[PDB]
Amino acid sequence: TLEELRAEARILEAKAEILKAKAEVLKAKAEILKAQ
Amino acid sequence: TLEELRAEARILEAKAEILKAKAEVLKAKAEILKAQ
Amino acid sequence: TLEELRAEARILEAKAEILKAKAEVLKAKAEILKAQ
Amino acid sequence: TLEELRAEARILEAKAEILKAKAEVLKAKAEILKAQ
Amino acid sequence: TLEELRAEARILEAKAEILKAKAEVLKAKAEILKAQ
Amino acid sequence: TLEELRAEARILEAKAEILKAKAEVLKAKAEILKAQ
Amino acid sequence: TLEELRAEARILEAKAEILKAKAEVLKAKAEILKAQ
Amino acid sequence: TLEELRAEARILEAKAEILKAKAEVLKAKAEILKAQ
Amino acid sequence: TLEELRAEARILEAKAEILKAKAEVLKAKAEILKAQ
Amino acid sequence: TLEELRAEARILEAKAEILKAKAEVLKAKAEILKAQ
Amino acid sequence: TLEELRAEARILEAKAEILKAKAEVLKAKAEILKAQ
Amino acid sequence: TLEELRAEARILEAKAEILKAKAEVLKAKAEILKAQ
Amino acid sequence: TLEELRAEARILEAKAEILKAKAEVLKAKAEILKAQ
Amino acid sequence: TLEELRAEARILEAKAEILKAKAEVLKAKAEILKAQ
Amino acid sequence: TLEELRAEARILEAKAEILKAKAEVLKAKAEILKAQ
Amino acid sequence: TLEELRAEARILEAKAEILKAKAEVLKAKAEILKAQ
Amino acid sequence: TLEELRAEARILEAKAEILKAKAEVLKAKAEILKAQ
Amino acid sequence: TLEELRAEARILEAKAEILKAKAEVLKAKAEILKAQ
Amino acid sequence: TLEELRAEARILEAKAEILKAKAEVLKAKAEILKAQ
Amino acid sequence: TLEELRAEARILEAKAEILKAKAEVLKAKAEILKAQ
Amino acid sequence: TLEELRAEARILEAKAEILKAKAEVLKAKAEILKAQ
Amino acid sequence: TLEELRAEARILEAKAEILKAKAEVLKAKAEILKAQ
Amino acid sequence: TLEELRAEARILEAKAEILKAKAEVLKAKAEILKAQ
Amino acid sequence: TLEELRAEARILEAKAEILKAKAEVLKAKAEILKAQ
Amino acid sequence: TLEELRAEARILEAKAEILKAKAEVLKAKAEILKAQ
Amino acid sequence: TLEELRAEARILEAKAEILKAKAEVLKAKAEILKAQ
Amino acid sequence: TLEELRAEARILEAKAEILKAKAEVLKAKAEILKAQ
Amino acid sequence: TLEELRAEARILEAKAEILKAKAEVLKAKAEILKAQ
Amino acid sequence: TLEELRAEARILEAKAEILKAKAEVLKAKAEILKAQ
Amino acid sequence: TLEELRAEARILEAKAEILKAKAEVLKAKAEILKAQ
Amino acid sequence: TLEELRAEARILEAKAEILKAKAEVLKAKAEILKAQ
Amino acid sequence: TLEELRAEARILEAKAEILKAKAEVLKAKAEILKAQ
Amino acid sequence: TLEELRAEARILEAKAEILKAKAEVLKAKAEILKAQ
Amino acid sequence: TLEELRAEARILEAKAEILKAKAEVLKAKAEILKAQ
Amino acid sequence: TLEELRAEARILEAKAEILKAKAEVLKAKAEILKAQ
Amino acid sequence: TLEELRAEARILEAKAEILKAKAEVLKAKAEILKAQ
Amino acid sequence: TLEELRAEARILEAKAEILKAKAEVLKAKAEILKAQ
Amino acid sequence: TLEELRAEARILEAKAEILKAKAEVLKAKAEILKAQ
Amino acid sequence: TLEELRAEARILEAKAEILKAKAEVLKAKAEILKAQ
Amino acid sequence: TLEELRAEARILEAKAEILKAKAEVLKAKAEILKAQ
Amino acid sequence: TLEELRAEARILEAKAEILKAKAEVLKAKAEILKAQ
Repeated sequence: TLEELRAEARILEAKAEILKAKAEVLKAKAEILKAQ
Repeated sequence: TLEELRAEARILEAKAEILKAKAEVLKAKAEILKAQ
Repeated sequence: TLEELRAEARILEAKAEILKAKAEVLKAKAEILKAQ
Repeated sequence: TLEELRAEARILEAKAEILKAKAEVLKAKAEILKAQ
Repeated sequence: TLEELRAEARILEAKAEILKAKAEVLKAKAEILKAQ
Repeated sequence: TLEELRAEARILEAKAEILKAKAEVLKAKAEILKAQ
Repeated sequence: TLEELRAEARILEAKAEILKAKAEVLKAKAEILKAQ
Repeated sequence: TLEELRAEARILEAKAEILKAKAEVLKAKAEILKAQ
Repeated sequence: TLEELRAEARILEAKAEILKAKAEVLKAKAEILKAQ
Repeated sequence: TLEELRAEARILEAKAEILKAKAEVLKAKAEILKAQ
Repeated sequence: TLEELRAEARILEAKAEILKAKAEVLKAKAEILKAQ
Repeated sequence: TLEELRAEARILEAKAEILKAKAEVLKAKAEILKAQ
Repeated sequence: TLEELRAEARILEAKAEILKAKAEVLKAKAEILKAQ
Repeated sequence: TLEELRAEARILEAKAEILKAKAEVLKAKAEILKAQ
Repeated sequence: TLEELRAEARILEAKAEILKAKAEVLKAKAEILKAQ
Repeated sequence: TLEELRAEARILEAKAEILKAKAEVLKAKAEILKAQ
Repeated sequence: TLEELRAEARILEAKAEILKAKAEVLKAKAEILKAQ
Repeated sequence: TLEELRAEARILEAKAEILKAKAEVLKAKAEILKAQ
Repeated sequence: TLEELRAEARILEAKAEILKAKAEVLKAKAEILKAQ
Repeated sequence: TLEELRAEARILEAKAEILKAKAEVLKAKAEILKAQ
Repeated sequence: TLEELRAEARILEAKAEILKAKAEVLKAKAEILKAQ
Repeated sequence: TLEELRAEARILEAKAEILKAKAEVLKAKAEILKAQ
Repeated sequence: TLEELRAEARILEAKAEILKAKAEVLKAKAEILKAQ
Repeated sequence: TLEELRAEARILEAKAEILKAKAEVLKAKAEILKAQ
Repeated sequence: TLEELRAEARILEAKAEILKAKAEVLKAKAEILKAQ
Repeated sequence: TLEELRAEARILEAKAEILKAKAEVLKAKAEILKAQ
Repeated sequence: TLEELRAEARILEAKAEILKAKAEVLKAKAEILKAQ
Repeated sequence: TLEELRAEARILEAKAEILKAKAEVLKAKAEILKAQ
Repeated sequence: TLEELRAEARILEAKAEILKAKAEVLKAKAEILKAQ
Repeated sequence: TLEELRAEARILEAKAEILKAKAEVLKAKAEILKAQ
Repeated sequence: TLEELRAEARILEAKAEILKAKAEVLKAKAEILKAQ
Repeated sequence: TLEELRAEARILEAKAEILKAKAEVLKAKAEILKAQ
Repeated sequence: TLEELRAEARILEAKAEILKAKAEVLKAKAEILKAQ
Repeated sequence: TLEELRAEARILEAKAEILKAKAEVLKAKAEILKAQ
Repeated sequence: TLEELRAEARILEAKAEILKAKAEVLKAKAEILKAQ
Repeated sequence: TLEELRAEARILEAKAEILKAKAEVLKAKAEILKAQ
Repeated sequence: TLEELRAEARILEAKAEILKAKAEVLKAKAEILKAQ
Repeated sequence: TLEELRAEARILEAKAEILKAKAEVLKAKAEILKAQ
Repeated sequence: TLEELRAEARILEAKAEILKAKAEVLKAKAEILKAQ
Repeated sequence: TLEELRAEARILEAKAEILKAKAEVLKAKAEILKAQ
Repeated sequence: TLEELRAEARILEAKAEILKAKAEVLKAKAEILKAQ
C-alpha cells in the first residue's frame, strides 16, 4: 500500500504538470495579443 | 500508522496541486479576454 | 501520543489546503466573468 | 503536561484553519454571484 | 506554576480562534444570501 | 507575587476573548436572519 | 507598595473587561430576538 | 505621599470601572426582556 | 501645599465617580423591574 | 494668596460633587421602589 | 484689590454650591420616603 | 501495476513537454512582433 | 506494452525537439531585427 | 513496430538538426550586423 | 403573581401608547387645516 | 403566558409606530403648505 | 406562534420605515421651497 | 411562511431606501439654491 | 419565489445607488459654488 | 430571468460608477479653487 | 444578450476610469498650488 | 461586435494611463517644491 | 480595424512610458535636495 | 502603417530608457551625498 | 525609413548604456565612502 | 549613413565599457578597505 | 573614416582591458588579506 | 596611422597581460596561506 | 412672480438675521458689565 | 435678478456671521472675568 | 459681478473665522484659571 | 483681482490656524493642572 | 506678489505646526501624571 | 527670497518633528506605567 | 546659506530619529511587562 | 563644515540603529513569553 | 577627523548587527516553542 | 588606530555570523518538528 | 596584533561554517520526513 | 601560534565538509522516496 | 604537531569523499526509478 500510495501520488503528480503547460500556452497567447 | 498517516498526508498533498493548476488555466483564460 | 498528535496535526493541515485551492478555482471563475 | 498542553494547543490550532478555508469557499461563492 | 499558567493561557488562547473562524463561516453565509 | 499577579492578569485577559468571539458568532447569526 | 498597588490596579482592570464582553454576549442575544 | 496619593487615586479609579460594566450587563439584560 | 491640595482635590474627585456608577447600577436595576 | 484662594476654591468645588452623586444614588434608589 | 475682591467673590461663590447639593441630598431623601 | 503506473506516469510526463515547447514557439513569436 | 509505451514515449519525446529549434529560429529572427 | 518506431524516432531526430543550424546561420547574421 | 402583575402592567402599558399616536394623527390633522 | 404576554406586548408595540410615521407624513405635509 | 408573532412584529416593523422615508421626501421638498 | 415573511420584509426594506436617496437629491438641490 | 424575491430585492438595491451618486454630483456642485 | 435579472443588476451597477467619478472631478475642482 | 450585457458592462466600466485619472490630474494640480 | 467592444474597451483602457502618468509628473513636481 | 485598434492601443501604450520616466527624473531630483 | 506604427512605437520606446538611466545617475548622486 | 528608424532606434539605444555605467561608477564611489 | 550610424553606434558602444571596468577598479578598491 | 572609426573603436577597446586586469590585481589583493 | 594605431593597440594589449599574471602570483599566494 | 416673491421673501429673511446677531453683541456687552 | 437677489442674499448672510463670532469673543471675555 | 460678489462673500467668510479661534484662545484661557 | 482676493483670502485663512493651535497648547496646559 | 503671498502663506502654515506638536508634548505629559 | 522663504519653511518644518518624537517618548513612558 | 540651511535641516532631521527608536525601546519594554 | 556636518549627521544616524535592534531583542523576548 | 568619524561610524555600524542576529536567535527560539 | 579600528570592526563582524548560523540550526529544528 | 586579530577573525569565521552545514543536515532531515 | 591557529583553522575547516556530504546523502535519500 | 594536524586533516578529508560517492549511488538510483 505504501509504495502503491507512493505510486498513486506519482500519477497524480503528473496530472498537474499538463495543466501547468496548458496555462503557459495561454500565457504567451496573450503576449501575441499585446505585442501587436 | 505513522508512515501511513504520512502517506495519507502525501496523497492529500497531491490533490491540492491539480486544483492549483486548474486555477491557472482560468488565470490566463481571462488574460486572453483582456489582451484583445 | 506526542508524534501521534503531531501526525493528527499533520493530516488536518492537509485538509485545509484542498479548500484553499478550491477557493482559487472560484477566484478566477469570476475573473472570466469580468474580463468578458 | 507542558509539551502535552503545547500539543493540545497544536491540534486546536489546526481546527481553526479548516474553518478559515471553509469561509473562503463561501467568499468566492458570492463572487460568482456578482460577476454575473 | 508560572509556565503552567503561561500554558493555561496558551490553551485558552486557542479556544477563541475556533470561535473566530466559526463566525466567519456565518459571515460569508449571509454574503451568499445577498449576492443572490 | 508581582509577576504572579501579572500572570493572574494574563490568564484573566484570555477568558474575556473567548466571550468576545462567542458574541461574534451570535452577531453574524442574526445577519443570516436578516439577509434572508 | 507603589508598583504593587499599580499591580493591584492592573489585576482589577482585567476583571472589568470580562464583564464587558459578558454584556456584549447578551447584547447580540437580543439582536437575534428581534431580527426574527 | 504625593505619587502615593496619586497611586491611591489610581487604584480607586479602577474600582469604579468594574461597577460601570456591572451595570451594562444589567442594561442589556432588560433589552433581552423587551425585545421578546 | 498647592500641588498637594491639588492632589487632595484629585483623590477626592475620584471618590465621587465610584458613587456615580454605583447609582447607575441601581438605575438599570429598576429598568429590569419595569421591562418585565 | 490669590492662586491659593483659587486653590482653596478648587478643593471646595470638589466637595460639592461627591454630595451631588450621593443624592443621585438616593434618586434611583426610590426609582427601584416605584418600578416594583 | 479689584481682582482680589473678584477672588473673594470667587471663593464665596463656591460655598453656596455645597449647600445647594446639600439640599438635594435631602430632596431625594423624602422621595424615598414617599415612593414606599 | 507499480512499474505500469510508473510507465503511465512516464507517458504523461512526455505530453507536457510538447506543450512547453508549443508555448515557446509563441513566446518568440511576439518577440518578432516587438523587435520590429 | 511496457517497452511499447516506452517507445510511444520515445517518439513523442522527439516531436517536442523540432518545436524547440523552431522557436530558436524565431529567437534569432528578432535578434536580426534589433541589431540593425 | 518497435524498431520501426525507433526508426520513426530516428528520422524525426534529424529534422530538428537542420532547423538548429538554420538558426545558427541567423545567429552570426546579426553578428555581422553588430561588428560593423 | 408578582411577575404576572408585572406582566399585566406590561400589557396595559402598551395600550396607552396606541392611543398616544392616535392623538398625534389628529394633531397634525389640524395642522393641515391651518397651513392652508 | 409570560413570554406570550411579552409577545402580545411586542406586537402592540409595533402598531403604535406605524401611526407615529403616519403623523410625520402629515407633519411635513403642512410644511409644504407654509414654505410656499 | 411565538416566533410567528415575532415575525408578524417583524413585517409590521418594516411598514413603518417606508412611511418614515416617505415623510423625508416631503421634508426636503419644502426645503427647496424655502431656499429659493 | 416564516422565511417568506422574512423575504416580504426584505423587499419592503428595499423600497424605503430608494425614497431615502430620493430625498437626498432634493437635499443638495436646495444647497445649490443657497450657495449661489 | 424565494430566490426570485431575493432577486427582486437585488434589482431594487441597485436603483437606490444611482440616486446616491446622483446626489453626490449635486453635493460637489455646490462646493464649486462656495470655493469661488 | 434569474441570471438575466443578475445581468440587469450588473448593468445598473456600472451606471452608478460613472457618476461617482463624475463627482470626484468636481471634488478636486474646488480643491484648485481653494489652494489658490 | 448575456455576454452582450456583460460587454455593455465592460465598456461602461472603462468610461469611469478616464474620469478617475481626470480627477487625479486635478488632485496634484492643487498640490503644486500648496507646495509653493 | 463582441471583440469590437473588447477592442473599444482596449482603446479606452489606454486613455486612462496617459492621465495616470500625467498626474505623476505633477506628483514629483511638488516634491521638488518641498525638498527645497 | 481590429489589429489597427490593437496598433492604436500600442502607440498610446508607449506615450505613457515616457511620462513615467519623466516623473522618475523628478523623483530623484528631490532626493538630491534632501541628501544634502 | 502597421509595422510603421510598430516602428514609431519602437523609437519612442527607446526615448524613455535614456531618461531612466538619467534618473539613476541622480539616484546614486544623492548616495554619495549621504554616505559622507 | 523603416530600417532607418530601426537604426535611429539603434543609436539611441547605445546612448543610454553609457549613462548606465556612468551611474555605476558613482554607485561604487559611495561604497568606498562607507566601507571606510 | 546606415552602416555609418551603425558604426557611430559601434564607437559609442565601446566608450561605455571603459567606464564599466573603471567602476570595477573602484569596486574591489573598497573590498580591500573592508577585508582589513 | 569608417574603418578609421572602426580602428578608433579598436584602440579604445584595448584601454578598458588594462583597467580590467588592474582591478583583478586588487581583487586577489584582498583575498590575501582574508585568507590570513 | 591605421596600422600604426593597430600597433599602438598591439603594445597596449601586452601591458595588460603582465598585470594579469601579476595578480595570479598573488592569487596562489593566498592559497599557500590557507592550505596551511 | 411666485419664485420672485419667494426670492423677495428670501432677501428679507436675511435682513432680520444681521439684527439678531446685532443684539447678541449687545447681549454679552452687558455681561462684561456685570461679571466685573 | 433672481440669482442676483439670491447672491445679494448670499453676501448679506455672511455679514451676520462675523458679528456672531464678534459676540462670542465678548462672551468668553467675561468668562475670564468670572473664573478669576 | 456675480462671481465677484461670490468672491466678496468668500473673503468676508474668512474674516469671521479668525475671530472664532480668537475667542477659543480666550475660552481655554479661563479654563487654566479654574483648573488651578 | 479675483484670484488675488482668492489669495488674500488664502493668506488670512492661514492666520486663524496658528491661533487655533495656540489655544490647544493652553487647552492641555490646564489638563496638566488638573491631572495632578 | 501672488506666489509671494502664496509663499508668505506657506511659511505661516509651518509656524502653526510646531505649536501643534508643542501641545502634544504637554498632552502626554499629563498622561504620565494620571497613569501613575 | 522665494526659495529662501521656502528654505525658512523647510528648517521650521524640521523643528516640529523633534517635538513630535519627544512626545512619543512620553507616550510609551506612561505605557510602562500602566502595563505594570 | 541655502544648501547650508538644507544641511542644517539635514542634521536636525537625524536628531529626531534617535528619539524615535528611543521610544520603541520603551514600547516593547512594556510588552515584556504584559506578556508575563 | 558642510561635509563635516554631513559626517556629524552620519555618526548620529548610526546611533539610532543600535537602539532599533535593541528593541527587536525585546520584541521577540515577549514572543517567547507568549508562545509558551 | 573626517575619515576618523567615518571610521567611528564604521565600528558603531557593526555593533548593531550582532544585536540583530541576537534577536533572530530568539526569533526562531519561539518558533520551536510553537511548532511543538 | 584607523586600520586598527577597521580591524576591530572586522573581528566584531565575524562574531555576528556565528550567531546567524546558530539561529538557522534552530530554524530547521522546528521544521523537523512540523514536517512530522 | 593586527594580523593576529585578523587570524583570530579567521578561526572564528570557520566555526560558523560547521554550524551552517550542521543545520543543512537537519534541513534535508525533515525533507525525508515529508517526501514519505 | 599564527600558523598553528591557521592549522587549527585548517582542521576545523575539514570537519564541516564531512557533515556537508552527510546531508547530501540524506538529500537524495528523500529523492528516492518521491520518484517512486 | 603541525604536519601531524595537517595529516589529521588529511585523513578526515578522505572520509567525506566516500560519503560523497555514497550519495551519488543513491542519486542515480532514483534516476532508474523515474526513467521507467
